[PDB]
Amino acid sequence: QEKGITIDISRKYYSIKTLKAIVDEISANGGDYLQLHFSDNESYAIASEFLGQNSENPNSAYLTKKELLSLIAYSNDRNIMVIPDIDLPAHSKGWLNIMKEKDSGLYTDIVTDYSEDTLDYHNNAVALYTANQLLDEVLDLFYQPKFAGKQRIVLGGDEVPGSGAHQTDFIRFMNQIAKTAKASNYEPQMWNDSITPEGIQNLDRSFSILYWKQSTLSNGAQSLDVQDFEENGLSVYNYNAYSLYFLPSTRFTQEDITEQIDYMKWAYAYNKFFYISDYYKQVDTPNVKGSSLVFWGEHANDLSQEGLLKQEKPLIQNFLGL
Repeated sequence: QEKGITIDISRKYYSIKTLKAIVDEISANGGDYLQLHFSDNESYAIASEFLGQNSENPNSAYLTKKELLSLIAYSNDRNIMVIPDIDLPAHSKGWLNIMKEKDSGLYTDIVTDYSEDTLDYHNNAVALYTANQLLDEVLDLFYQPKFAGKQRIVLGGDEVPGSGAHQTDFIRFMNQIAKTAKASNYEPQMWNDSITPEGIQNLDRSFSILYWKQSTLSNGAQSLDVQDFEENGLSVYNYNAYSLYFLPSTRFTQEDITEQIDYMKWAYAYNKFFYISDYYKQVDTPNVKGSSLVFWGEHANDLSQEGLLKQEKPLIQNFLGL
């Protein structure tokens, strides 16, 4: 049973010092991985040659290449694998908006008709070609020889518009970017929520699944659960959107953080998943491989770096102990 911490840096800048401090806590407590969620609607938060984010000076928009590589090395030195999390096709407004500036011709050819935040996953060649360039860069940057044959990448797949009604396009798109990952010897991962019973039969079985919340179909019916992923030979990680999602904010006191700990102490188990009918449903299938606490950044706008650590370090310690 692996344990990970997931940090959203797309929504919130963490300095290299803060991130190494977090890695220290992970290390001190026996964690296995740090998932770095760096591409979302608000920003693409690491250096990128493809996107023109080439500054080698620290800044407040993105980690430099040297900072990032340093973070990965620091983690690997403590036997902690770093998992890139780049979100496709949706949650893409950060990098798409860069493409709109950098090459507006190409932008028109890759963006969905009605969602500025979504790449055209509808059988669009130029869109896949563009995404693959960006993925190639990521898979290279995140290369970790100390974990060859164990590397994973999160490719997104959450909250994808049109996916219920165009599931065939969606699954074909995810399978295509999974090939890219697999060609570099990475295991591809995606969130659970946009895969429907119609789509699962066709999803590449190399995928493992980050299970945050059981979906409801358009029509009202309950969608895939962990047992359904089991039946399709798909491994699952518990990312329970109640017990394992936390949003740091200056609106919290330390006593509020203790109540969060107290809550997580009874709500969290590695195999208690967020089902429609039961928020902390214990599932005992053999395809559960671990769990992650996730720190989303939407509410962290003017938290100081110290304040980030004040909230996060206690929650990391507790989670990695339970």
